[PDB]
Amino acid sequence: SGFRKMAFPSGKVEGCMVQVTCGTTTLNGLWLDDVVYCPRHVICTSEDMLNPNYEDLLIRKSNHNFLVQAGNVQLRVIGHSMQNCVLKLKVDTANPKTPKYKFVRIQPGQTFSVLACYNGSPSGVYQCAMRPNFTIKGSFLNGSCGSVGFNIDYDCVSFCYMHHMELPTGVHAGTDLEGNFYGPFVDRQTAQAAGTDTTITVNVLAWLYAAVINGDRWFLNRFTTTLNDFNLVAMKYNYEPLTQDHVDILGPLSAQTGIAVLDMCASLKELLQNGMNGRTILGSALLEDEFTPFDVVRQCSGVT
Amino acid sequence: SGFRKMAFPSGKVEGCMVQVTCGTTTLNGLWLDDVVYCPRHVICTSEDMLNPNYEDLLIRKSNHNFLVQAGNVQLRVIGHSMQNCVLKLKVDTANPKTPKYKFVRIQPGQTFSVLACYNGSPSGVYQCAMRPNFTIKGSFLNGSCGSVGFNIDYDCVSFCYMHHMELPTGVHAGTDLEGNFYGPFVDRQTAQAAGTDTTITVNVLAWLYAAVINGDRWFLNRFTTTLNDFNLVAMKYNYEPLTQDHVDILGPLSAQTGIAVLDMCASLKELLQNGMNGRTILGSALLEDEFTPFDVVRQCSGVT
Ligand SMILES: *CC(=O)N1CCN(S(=O)(=O)c2cc(C)ccc2C)CC1
Ligand SMILES: *CC(=O)N1CCN(S(=O)(=O)c2cc(C)ccc2C)CC1
Repeated sequence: SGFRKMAFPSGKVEGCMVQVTCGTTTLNGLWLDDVVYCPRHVICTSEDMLNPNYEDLLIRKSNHNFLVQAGNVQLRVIGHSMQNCVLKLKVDTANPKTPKYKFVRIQPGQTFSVLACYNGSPSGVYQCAMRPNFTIKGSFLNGSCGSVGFNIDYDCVSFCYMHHMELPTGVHAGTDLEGNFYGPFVDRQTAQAAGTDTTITVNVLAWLYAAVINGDRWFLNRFTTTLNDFNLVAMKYNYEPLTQDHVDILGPLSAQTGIAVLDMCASLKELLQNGMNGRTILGSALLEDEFTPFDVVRQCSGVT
Repeated sequence: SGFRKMAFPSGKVEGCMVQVTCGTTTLNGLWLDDVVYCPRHVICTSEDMLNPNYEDLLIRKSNHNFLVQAGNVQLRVIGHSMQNCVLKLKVDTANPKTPKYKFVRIQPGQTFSVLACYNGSPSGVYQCAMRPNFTIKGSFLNGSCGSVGFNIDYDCVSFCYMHHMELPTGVHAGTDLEGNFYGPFVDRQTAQAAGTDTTITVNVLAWLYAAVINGDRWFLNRFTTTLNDFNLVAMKYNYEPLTQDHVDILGPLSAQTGIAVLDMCASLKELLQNGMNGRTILGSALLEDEFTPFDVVRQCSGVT
């Protein structure tokens, strides 16, 4: 029993972290086979970041300008290219610790683990979600860029995030490993505001299932609702509209608990309308929305 | 910017996890040099657990009864001994992935990372604290026992916890790596109730410093207090009495923020007396007490 915000074991990703330096800028790269992936803003001076022309900045950079270091051993760069907002540095050595891996572009509401690194060295691991506004709520200081977000399916690491940006509101923006930003964000120091941080309804419901499974049940009530009635309440409280797809995804948690998805919706409806009244659910005083239905099943069943 | 419940990178510990089976019971062992550490209740039938005599149960066990498996390779057991509530299984092979390590018995209020494992395979990593009642609030299913808690100082893993027990209230009890339980808990299926779960005052104050550092400042007020006045309020709300040692430990966060420890105490006092009034601090609706002052400095400065 017990339910905790859990990250994937970071070992397979730790073995892929290197340091990349172009001139005076140091950040993290991801070393997979004979390619090191890193944010293209490694080629910028802070000056450049107001309105950088990356193609033009890149022309001034040669292979030998990209200093790549795995622990205390230097990698030889034999090629470099820009793909969207990332650089791919071809090195002469395949990373011997390359795990089985995929690159996946995740949907908003999907969760992943971040290995926060500085100078290619891991500092820690935490769980994130891609927010509906395509920000993530991270812990990233100067030097953390190139830190990656990932899921693990048994032995295969699916890399979904590379850290690039902090918005003036202290939320985080970045790319998939093909260098395409999540949402409308750009690697430029400009006016970029996050849109509404909407709550991931399907994740809250999953987490309410996790609570019932782990003995926290005070918020169960005698009510039910409909998708359309619940969605009137979702709208008011800036929650994602709940769809039949979301209902279908909650099926297995429904089955195991014997609580109909729409009855749990009626519990969430009452919690939205009445608050927690100073009570807690799985050690939280607000409605947690960074566990997926998959995350709840995984943790509640002890998958490895 | 941003502040997250962060675990240590788990790689160094992942390389130490094995599976231990005695008869029908499978749990996790920790493989360091040529010794595998595991809970002694691996020798029990569920029947035994009502009132086990471990010395007498152990007499029936030989080296060859302890099946130790690192991934898909079997380790040869050449000796076994009971130290308090753990077994030490001597194997003929030093773990080649043994990191630099120490065993440390932590004090209540100290934090650590747990690598949750099942059948010697890592499922995930989360941050815990040793609670003042010597429980931890974990995520542990059947098969998770032998999962360990640890801190990392640069390259040295300090193992502080091995998971042994769930109390009927769904909180967790276990041992240091010398097999001594934290608190009054025993590896017997009996009436064991946790005492008062008191809030770690010094950790809450640290986390209030983390909030100010990361821009959450609405709870700062025009008041100060004294240790004795604050402690009257701590008593009422089941918070640990704040000591000059705690004040001294908060010194560096005091220095960096320019907020006197006792002024922050007055903010915490008002939050205890008036609640959050539906507001949040670093994404929380309650007062977080599982970050140490050390944890805040570490995360806020990007140590690796
Ligand atoms: C995330 C991360 O490590 N970084 C992104 C933000 N920069 S920066 O904008 O401070 C910067 C400074 C300098 C001197 C050159 C280039 C950049 C982007 C730090 C790195
Ligand atoms: C934490 C963990 O993995 N375990 C502790 C609790 N036991 S048990 O009490 O269910 C048990 C069952 C059997 C059949 C033998 C011995 C024990 C302790 C499961 C393991």
